[PDB]
Amino acid sequence: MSLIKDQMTTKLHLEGTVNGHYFEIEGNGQGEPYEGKQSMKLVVTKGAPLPFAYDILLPQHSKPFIKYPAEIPDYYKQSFPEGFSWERIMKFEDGAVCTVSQHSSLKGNCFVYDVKFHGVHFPLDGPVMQKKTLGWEPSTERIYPRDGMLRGDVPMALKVEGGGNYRCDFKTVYKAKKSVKLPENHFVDHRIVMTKHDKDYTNVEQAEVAVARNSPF
Amino acid sequence: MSLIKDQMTTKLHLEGTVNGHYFEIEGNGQGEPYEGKQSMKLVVTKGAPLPFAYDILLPQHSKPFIKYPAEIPDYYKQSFPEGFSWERIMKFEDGAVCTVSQHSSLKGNCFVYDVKFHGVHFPLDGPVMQKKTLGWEPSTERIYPRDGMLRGDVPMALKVEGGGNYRCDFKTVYKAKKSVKLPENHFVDHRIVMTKHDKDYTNVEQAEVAVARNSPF
Amino acid sequence: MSLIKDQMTTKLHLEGTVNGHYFEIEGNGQGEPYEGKQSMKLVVTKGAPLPFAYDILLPQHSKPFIKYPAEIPDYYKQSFPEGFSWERIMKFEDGAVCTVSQHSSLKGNCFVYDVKFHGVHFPLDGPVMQKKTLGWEPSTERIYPRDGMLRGDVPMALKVEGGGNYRCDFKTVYKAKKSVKLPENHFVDHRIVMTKHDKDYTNVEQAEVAVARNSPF
Amino acid sequence: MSLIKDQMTTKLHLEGTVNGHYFEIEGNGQGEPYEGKQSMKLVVTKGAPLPFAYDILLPQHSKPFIKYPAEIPDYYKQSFPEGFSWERIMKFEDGAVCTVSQHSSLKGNCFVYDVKFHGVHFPLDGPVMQKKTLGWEPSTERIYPRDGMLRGDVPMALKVEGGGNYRCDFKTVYKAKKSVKLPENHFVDHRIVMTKHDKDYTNVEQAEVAVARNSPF
Repeated sequence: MSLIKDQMTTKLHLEGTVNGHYFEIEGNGQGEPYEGKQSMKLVVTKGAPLPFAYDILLPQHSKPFIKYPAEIPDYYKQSFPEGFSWERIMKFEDGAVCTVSQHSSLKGNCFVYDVKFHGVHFPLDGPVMQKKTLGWEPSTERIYPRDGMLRGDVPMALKVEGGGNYRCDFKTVYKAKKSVKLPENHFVDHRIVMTKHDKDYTNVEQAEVAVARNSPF
Repeated sequence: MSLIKDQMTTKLHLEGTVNGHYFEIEGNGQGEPYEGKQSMKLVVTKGAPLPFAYDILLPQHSKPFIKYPAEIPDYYKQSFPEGFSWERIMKFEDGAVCTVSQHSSLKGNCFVYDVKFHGVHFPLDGPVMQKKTLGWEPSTERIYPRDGMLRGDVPMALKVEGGGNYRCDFKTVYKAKKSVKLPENHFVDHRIVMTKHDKDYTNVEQAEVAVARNSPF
Repeated sequence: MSLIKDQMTTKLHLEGTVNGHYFEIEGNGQGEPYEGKQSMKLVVTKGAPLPFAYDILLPQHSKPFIKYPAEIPDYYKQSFPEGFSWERIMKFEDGAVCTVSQHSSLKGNCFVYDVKFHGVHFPLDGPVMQKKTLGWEPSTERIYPRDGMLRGDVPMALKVEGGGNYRCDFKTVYKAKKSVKLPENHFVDHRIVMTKHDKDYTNVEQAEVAVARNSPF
Repeated sequence: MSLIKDQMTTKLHLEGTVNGHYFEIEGNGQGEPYEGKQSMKLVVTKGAPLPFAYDILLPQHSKPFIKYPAEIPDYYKQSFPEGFSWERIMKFEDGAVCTVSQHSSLKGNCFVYDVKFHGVHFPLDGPVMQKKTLGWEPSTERIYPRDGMLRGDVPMALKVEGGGNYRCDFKTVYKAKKSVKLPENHFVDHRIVMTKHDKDYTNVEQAEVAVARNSPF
């Protein structure tokens, strides 16, 4: 049994291959699950320095930290202690594709994250391989039940040098390891920021605010 | 020169072909452009009764009726009197595709809409050809400048009999016929409802509320 | 009843809208249905001069003219006299989409073609709107039965100025108006050429060779 | 320096995650590079028994074994001894996506393959998770130069129980580690067969024939 506390930690291990380059990342974070706020500090422990834009990894580093109104079932918080998995397809407008798969567990007051990240077909002259990205725009994700699990659809946008953007469609499927009450269609408004980085992004800190809601009308 | 009034009318002509079936629709509507509210009454004048779910047409029937905060440039309202065009790709999760193209002009206090609608690859046993849809869910559309024009990305969801949904990605490009001040990235929260229909949807009434905003945080 | 002759004519009417520009094309052609060879002469009768690359239209101008080995059922030839319809999605690598829908009938020794063509999201600086295309490469289309009808999948490539290419995925569905014997999986090797054009492509002649086959091993 | 011999061996290591399930495969094979023929024997060494259709892995297990006519440059054979990498996107018609990335080297007369495979969004009731596949159909892949590298586009089809198929678009990019002469547009006709398997596919043998060609006309 689990009663998620108003303060919880995170621990993350990510294995990635992007444009054939292997890397590993170790994360340690903290947040306020009921407030929809969290931060994480990350270290590239294998494959540094990364030859691609670190920004593509930010949204792969924590679904228990969404502020859910009492009226919308909280699929993520209800899954504990057994937890859940998620899988994501990232379709960039220049033909690049990432696939992501993730397991979320709970050890004491620490959520434990195990991530696989695979990125292919990044154009060598593109914003990702040329490291010309400048963080994600805020987003609104549609969350809805399907096939006894939960899906999330969000059109994402990376800021790029020159002041334009670079679009990526996220399709995510979230799977509880135990029976939980499914919500109805709703939305999550997100904002993810890289708060600090060293020169080659081997050391990064990032934060997210995420709040669930119904349509305003 | 144009000063859009707090009450304006709409007039629409749509030509469509879906799964090889030709049809035409005539619309007459009204709304409050600065309040983000409008309604329209439609008549299928050629190709009735429609052999497919009328719901796929609802979002092709009016961008001047978005409530824009003073702080976000209103691309649509600024385009008048010359107006704008839009083009949309609708990618359904069962492989069906619609393409839409539209011209918007202004005659007196009446916006005039001229629509081309093309739908292909609807599965014969699918919710659209089997008329098992039950209206659109609310949505949040990302609006952002690109290539001197405006784009909108929104993951849409049709309710279907049995209580599931049926997803459609909209990609829209909006093109002013004259120079206008482009906004920055923002969002439009939408809700579109079919308020009334006769038995075979030859006579439909529909309404939309649409409000532009920045991220809440 | 129909016995397709070793020489047959074609007559075509196409209505199109590309990047919001309306046009109509009238075609008259001829070929050798059992030899897989045909030609057609086309006139842009409305919307001339076309503001986009004519090449995108070539493959929308004739499935009875495929050389079918006796061992593979000929879905197209068997459909006559009632004929068939087809619908196509064209996904270009720069995000442009065309939808195509078509009816094929037979009047005497003349196949009669009625086409709807809709093209959206062509980038204004792209090879199509900048008329920098230099014809299609040859192709191999996979033909296979599904849902009591016939599908064709072919990765197409347009030659572009500078000597590169520009890819387009075709997904086609072919629907006989009467019961016919479905083939098994097979291939059609194609080559389509624009044999002549005037300066603004208002007058075009084109030819196709198409031969059905099994895998060579 | 390398002179590829008329008989060569293969050795392969693959790491995979499909629907969150980790596995590893070890391969040993042999073929006739100039004849376009090869075979491989595989062992699932971690993650056995696989909970998904083994068929999705067959085309990730060898580009030096294509019969190239003298008139078409052989990008793969020319890359040795330094070799090449490839990256693939597999888009299934039911929304599942695999990403694949690969390094090919040469040690003595043995090609050495190092593969990463990531599969997400396989529907739990789909042919892959329900192990209802019955091998790949033959295919024709378009091979063409882009961005100083080589691309391959092929619409693939998996046979499924009941006698239908299940389509997957492959987009592959091939990157030589050294300067080589690029070919022009051409085709590769393929046939891949699983020649033997034990009950849970922990032990598999497979073979491929692949021949490059120009258009027949």
